[PDB]
Amino acid sequence: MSLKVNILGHEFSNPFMNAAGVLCTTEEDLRRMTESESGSLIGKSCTLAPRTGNPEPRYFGLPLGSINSMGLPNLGVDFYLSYAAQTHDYSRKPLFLSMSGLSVEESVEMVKKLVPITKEKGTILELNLSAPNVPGKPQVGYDFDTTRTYLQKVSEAYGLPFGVKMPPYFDIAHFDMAAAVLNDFPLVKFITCVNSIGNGLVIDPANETVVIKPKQGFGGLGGKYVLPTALANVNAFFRRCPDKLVFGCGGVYSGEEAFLHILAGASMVQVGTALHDEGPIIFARLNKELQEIMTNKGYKTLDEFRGRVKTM
Amino acid sequence: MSLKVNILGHEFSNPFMNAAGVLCTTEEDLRRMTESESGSLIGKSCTLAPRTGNPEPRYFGLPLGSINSMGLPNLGVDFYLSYAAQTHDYSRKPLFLSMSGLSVEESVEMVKKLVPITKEKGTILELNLSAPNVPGKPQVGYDFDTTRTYLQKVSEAYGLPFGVKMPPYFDIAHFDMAAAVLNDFPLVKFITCVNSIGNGLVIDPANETVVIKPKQGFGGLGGKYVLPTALANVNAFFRRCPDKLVFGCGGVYSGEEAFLHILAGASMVQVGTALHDEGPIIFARLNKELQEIMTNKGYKTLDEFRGRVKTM
Ligand SMILES: Cc1cc2nc3c(=O)[nH]c(=O)nc-3n(C[C@H](O)[C@H](O)[C@H](O)COP(=O)(O)O)c2cc1C
Ligand SMILES: Cc1cc2nc3c(=O)[nH]c(=O)nc-3n(C[C@H](O)[C@H](O)[C@H](O)COP(=O)(O)O)c2cc1C
Repeated sequence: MSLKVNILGHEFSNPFMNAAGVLCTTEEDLRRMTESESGSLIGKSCTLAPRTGNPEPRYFGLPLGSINSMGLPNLGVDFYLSYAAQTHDYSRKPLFLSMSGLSVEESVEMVKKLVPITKEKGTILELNLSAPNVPGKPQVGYDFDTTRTYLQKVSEAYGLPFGVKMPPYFDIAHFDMAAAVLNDFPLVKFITCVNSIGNGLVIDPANETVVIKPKQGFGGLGGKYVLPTALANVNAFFRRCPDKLVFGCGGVYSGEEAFLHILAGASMVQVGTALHDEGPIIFARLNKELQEIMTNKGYKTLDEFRGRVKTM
Repeated sequence: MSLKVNILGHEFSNPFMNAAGVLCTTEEDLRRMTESESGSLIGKSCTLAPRTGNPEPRYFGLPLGSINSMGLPNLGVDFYLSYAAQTHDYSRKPLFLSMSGLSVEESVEMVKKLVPITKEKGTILELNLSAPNVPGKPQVGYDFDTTRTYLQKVSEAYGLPFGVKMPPYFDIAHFDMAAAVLNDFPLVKFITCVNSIGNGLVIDPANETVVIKPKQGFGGLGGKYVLPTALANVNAFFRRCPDKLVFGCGGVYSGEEAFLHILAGASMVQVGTALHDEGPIIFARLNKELQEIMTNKGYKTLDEFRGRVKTM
């Protein structure tokens, strides 16, 4: 039995990694992810300069998941580049870096700095097109003209295979429009579906008050809320972008959800809210649970069922 | 305490009604809604000609809500107009009709027929801009140019106060854009937030198969999945459209959820998945539970706390 994944020139021990933003902001965070049983890890979505993010409280755990408006707190691109170049143990597992400049000009500058490190170390880029908690900045993925600009400029500046973190789409027309843009950029090798369901609102009935401070309580939803949306996006892009990989992100708490993501077409599976709740020990549990499901169904590899969801 | 709502010249006994599509397709359905303790009712989203809708299975109840791809099965506009004109007991409660033509032309033809019945009986129009389960028909509400056309032509053709059923939005820029369109049409007196979270996917791990037949398993999500999205949309439009009412729809299972909707700014509160689960007895329960919360908090009327959610 094997959870191994062969993509992007690497052998991943298993399909699991952290979702960008969870357990990956500091050196200590990244150490714990590297020491975990995860198949990979991704750094916090970074900007050209450091950010401390939004005021508190900006995170609230829910029965059915989480709401957050973190506001992209990060140590700046130079920190994560230095981590990728000097600190990270590539013998343990491959490294992704998430980059989320607040303009195309910022992104271009950032990805240019990554080029030499990708060439030297093999660090992988995930371009974030769906940061929903920065006041005054719309999610790039919801504007297909802006998305096309970003992909053109980053393709030009970076010039190596990279991936994109997409916001969730809720309309067949949007899947079609999104795929049409993505399919025009051959350097986009993977699509991560999905980021948080943006701009939800949670109110405490007792004090009649919102539970987070930023943006009048509006924040991104994660966890059990997002699983059906996540599976739909994974499967939609799996079918619409056959020349690209799809990574699943959203609502993974168990091997069962991981199995569903992979069945829908996911190559790798990212874990956000559940990891925030449980800590990096979750990866050991997820490996065991996924292996259990496969044993019960008589599958030896992930390849036996990846993307083999049945329709009626 | 009083649950009464006084809007559009009508007295509503309480803020509760069915969500369009649930318990409102047939004459018997509408009878049961009229007999219930609900403050109002709305007819199934109808088309110019009858429709039998999508093939089976097209509905699946979930632990956390529902997925459906009904495909607007309805008896045609003539049936609902006849119900509104001849059958409905207006002494029991006011009636809304939902109209969901698959083109602006169809919608215009339908609303023209309603005009004399509105004038005579006081039937209220909810124009559906968010039908997500018709193959080849995108949700109108996600195209602001198309939305503007619909509101223009329907405003002209109907010429009386009406409301709109909106799809959920997930970006602040979209709230701004939607509100800019809506605020140009003074005849739009209410906004219903929200329709289903469109195009989710549920997969059964046992048989590795999607749970509904239409559109490769893709269907609208309702129930516990949608509450934070619903509250966000209600509050966003409550603040952006001060010349209009907002109706809340999504994730109502209890008086507590109803309270949150009203706190967010809802005038009426619609019940979909929970009503499908429980039957029209739910309306008696909802009245009791909301009265209890208001008694506990010392609120004499809904107007004491409507839209008075606190931010930090
Ligand atoms: C605290 C927190 C921080 C996050 N930070 C980022 C981030 O920096 N970049 C990003 O692309 N997504 C970020 N996300 C979104 C997650 O990567 C993920 O897409 C989302 O939480 C859905 O997965 P889940 O259901 O497992 O939580 C963050 C989510 C949380 C809860
Ligand atoms: C079986 C079913 C049929 C529906 N039919 C319609 C419809 O005809 N028109 C409409 O605007 N919404 C329709 N909806 C959406 C609901 O009106 C409502 O917006 C959605 O279910 C969210 O509310 P809930 O969380 O209480 O279910 C339907 C939903 C379900 C579950």
